[PDB]
Amino acid sequence: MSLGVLAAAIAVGLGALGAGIGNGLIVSRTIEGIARQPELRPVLQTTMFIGVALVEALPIIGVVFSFIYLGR
Repeated sequence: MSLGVLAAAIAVGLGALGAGIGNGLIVSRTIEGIARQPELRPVLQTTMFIGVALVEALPIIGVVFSFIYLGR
């Protein structure tokens, strides 16, 4: 309950924003790797959608951080 913590809420949203994309890219990396298989040929499509969905975390989280400032 202060201003300092507030900034922490922002620095957090910004951290999970850029970090999030990385967490989604990391998972997407391994996800797409499994698709590399023959029986997992269709998995590629699943990895492609999972990647984009992960990109939706950039703006999503970005909104969170912004919301924090507003005071949540």
